[PDB]
Amino acid sequence: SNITYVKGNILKPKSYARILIHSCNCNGSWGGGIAYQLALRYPKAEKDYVEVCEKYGSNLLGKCILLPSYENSDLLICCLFTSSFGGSSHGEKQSILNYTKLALDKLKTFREAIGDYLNGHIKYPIGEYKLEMPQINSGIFGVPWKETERVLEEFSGDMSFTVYQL
Ligand SMILES: Nc1ncnc2c1ncn2[C@@H]1O[C@H](COP(=O)(O)OP(=O)(O)OC[C@H]2O[C@@H](O)[C@H](O)[C@@H]2O)[C@@H](O)[C@H]1O
Repeated sequence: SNITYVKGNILKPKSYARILIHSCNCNGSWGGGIAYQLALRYPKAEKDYVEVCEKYGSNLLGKCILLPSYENSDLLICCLFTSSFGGSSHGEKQSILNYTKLALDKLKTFREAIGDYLNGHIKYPIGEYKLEMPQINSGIFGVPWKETERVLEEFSGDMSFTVYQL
């Protein structure tokens, strides 16, 4: 009910403000998949992500951080920390699903009021940003999308998501 599916590339530019949500490891590696593409296009955001990983490490599991893209004042990046390591070393799919839930709940709480890096680089009220994501967890982390979907649909009534399908 709160999910809208779009087929297309989430990184094609849009004219409206949005938060790009994606699933992250705590090892400072935007190393593959969508994270690699964000690293190529938003290197200052990658720097912030790496600094947060250096400061907190796997203590970040279940949290999210909102980062400026810096290249586009219409785009913020929301990192959901759902696994200690990336690539083949990722956590158990049950763990990733539960940290996704916990991280999205912190984002929900923030919008209703994570934002330390936004100070000075957020253009609009946080509620004005659309929440968009690829099919997170379903690639390098291997979690069947339908399981993450149930996590997304639990936030029905508080948050609406646009999910890009390639
Ligand atoms: N521009 C893109 N646009 C839309 N969808 C995309 C795009 N790039 C990838 N996708 C799709 O997004 C889904 C998830 O992408 P992954 O990168 O594999 O993310 P995830 O499964 O959640 O694993 C996260 C892990 O990999 C890295 O992204 C990250 O560093 C983390 O360690 C896959 O179906 C993938 O094909």
